[PDB]
Amino acid sequence: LPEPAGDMISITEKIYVPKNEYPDYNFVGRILGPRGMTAKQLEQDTGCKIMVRGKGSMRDKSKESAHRGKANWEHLEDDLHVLVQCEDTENRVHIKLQAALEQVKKLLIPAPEGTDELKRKQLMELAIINGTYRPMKSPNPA
RNA sequence: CUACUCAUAU
Repeated sequence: LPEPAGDMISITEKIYVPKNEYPDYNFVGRILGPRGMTAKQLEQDTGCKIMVRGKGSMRDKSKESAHRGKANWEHLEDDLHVLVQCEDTENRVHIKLQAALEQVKKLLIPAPEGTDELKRKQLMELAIINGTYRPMKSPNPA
């Protein structure tokens, strides 16, 4: 990285999810991961702040909101999107911003089921965390 | 064994 500039800068980028090509995919679960752990690993590695929401944050479950209590995203009238905030000097705020949005885009391009182990391995640990895991079964055992 | 993941935030 280059040397610091004269003052601290702050900026953010807004990038919508390409879910119009993956209408059966759940990006909010892929970017945040189990218990939000993947959201915390991304924001510490890129040094940028992660933000994700859309019509996936709806509370149509009538007994559930899946977004932890109340929120401030207005009437959630917006589609699935990603936001990435960064703050540094005029010489480093851009390098970290561009690197952070590089990680999100590669997560907006997942693969079909049985070909994307990066989300199947998150679901195994999610199932140890809530205690609902299953060992599965197969015919003609032993 | 692909358990569907909810972390942040004007």
